[PDB]
Amino acid sequence: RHSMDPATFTFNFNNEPWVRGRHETYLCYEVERMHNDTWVKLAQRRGFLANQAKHKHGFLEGRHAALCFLDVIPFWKLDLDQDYRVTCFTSWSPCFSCAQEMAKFISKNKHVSLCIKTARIYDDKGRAAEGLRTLAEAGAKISIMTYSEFKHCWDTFVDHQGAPFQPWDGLDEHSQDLSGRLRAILQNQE
DNA sequence: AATCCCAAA
Ligand SMILES: [Zn+2]
Repeated sequence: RHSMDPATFTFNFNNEPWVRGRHETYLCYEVERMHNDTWVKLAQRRGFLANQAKHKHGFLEGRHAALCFLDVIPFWKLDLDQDYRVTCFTSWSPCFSCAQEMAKFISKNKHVSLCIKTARIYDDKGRAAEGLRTLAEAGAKISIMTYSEFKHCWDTFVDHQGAPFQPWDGLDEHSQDLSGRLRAILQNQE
């Protein structure tokens, strides 16, 4: 569908750090090109997707959202001569294995600056922290989604039918708590 | 300390 279901958005992008029940991953993405020394939004290079769930017919092994995203980039046929900025708004941050695959991609495509903005930090059974450091080392800009970024995704990716963004309880405090943990992860303190 | 986990009951 063209726009995300609002209940799906609200459920999946809730940023209570230790909340239960989020066993899917959603990813919104947008692309900019550097032109006349400023980033310009590519209107048709944006969208959203979810993970291919384990046991889904036609993909019984599943496919994480980040991988599904890297899968669409070649079809953009990005000019190998231009600089691009690709921003992903992820409900869960990348697992170790998908962090490594994203790090390989930006190592191989130096004309792409990747920004990952995540609602929640995915622990990956203690393995994600080193994955995120490795992704940052490769040049990705990783941050915790804030109020204005949730609102941006509501306004521009969600099928809101005119309804304004309604922040959930604790959004800012959750964002700030996650930002401290992300900094600790990226500084190798966690 | 552990919480939490692109599910599994
Ligand atoms: Zn993954």
